[PDB]
Amino acid sequence: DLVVIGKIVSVYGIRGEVKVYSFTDPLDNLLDYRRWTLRRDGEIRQAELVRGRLHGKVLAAKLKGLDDREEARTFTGYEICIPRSELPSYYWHQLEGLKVIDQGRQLLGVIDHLLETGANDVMVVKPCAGSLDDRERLLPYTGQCVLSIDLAAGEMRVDWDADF
Amino acid sequence: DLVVIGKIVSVYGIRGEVKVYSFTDPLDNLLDYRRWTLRRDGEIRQAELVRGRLHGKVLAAKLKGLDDREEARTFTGYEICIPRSELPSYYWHQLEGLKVIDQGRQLLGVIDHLLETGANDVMVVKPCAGSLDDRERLLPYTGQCVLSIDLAAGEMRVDWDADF
Repeated sequence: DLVVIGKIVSVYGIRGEVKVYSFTDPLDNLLDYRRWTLRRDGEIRQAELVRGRLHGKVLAAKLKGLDDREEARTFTGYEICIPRSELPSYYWHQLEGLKVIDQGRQLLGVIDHLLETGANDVMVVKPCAGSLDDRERLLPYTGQCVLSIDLAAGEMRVDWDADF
Repeated sequence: DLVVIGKIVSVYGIRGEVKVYSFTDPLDNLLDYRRWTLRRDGEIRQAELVRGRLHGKVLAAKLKGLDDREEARTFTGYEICIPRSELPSYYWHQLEGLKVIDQGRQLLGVIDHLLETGANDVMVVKPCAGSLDDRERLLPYTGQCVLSIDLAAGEMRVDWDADF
């Protein structure tokens, strides 16, 4: 009952961080799991996430006791796993009213409501008085799109083309 | 029990087609539903899809008896709905071995297997002898990514940045 939330694919920098693709929704949610079960070719192994951040749409992660680029190379190809049970088992109504802001810092609007679609949920983004324009938009609730959600601040960071 | 599979957002051309965002996975799967239940501001209404196609990541759709741009404008803002029950209620093993080809026609590889992630499933794309390069890739199984799947042909069309 191990599910895969990301994968270590290269190194980042020379002080031992690794480059990681994330499979979580929001994208940055991977950084909320301190205890990484790494698995490669049925070789299992444990790691602790000290800290990390996004660089575009990939992540850089600092693992405890991994302090140079050369040891870090050897982490390439490890799936980052966790027990099924450690997943939540958000509400739609918690996302309503969040300001939606694209990677260029443009305010696209506020989430008015969500739609069930038979695949990913869609967020209906309504323009407001400070919005970039007048257009309603419909964004998929996935990590390719939703990068970060801060409920306390009322903000969401997304990767989305405002022309689209 | 109506779910929303897409939305009519503008007109396309002058012969009465409409421009449609799709919420289906694969993106083009919307074109497989002939009978559209259109809903706007709790005003319900029925439409028949004659034919359509993708233009980039939006669709153009021809509806029966909608034959000029000016009537078509009045369709703007209709959600395209279907009964919950008309959704399938693919197998992972059916996607294995499909050739994965990006919007520029580059062969990224074949799907080796799929991963359960706690959010969208991920496709592990392995390079083969005709692949663009040597790199394994990990693509999200969503409509933002998967545009078209043809099992009989053994091909899948995706929107994905091969540099990523």
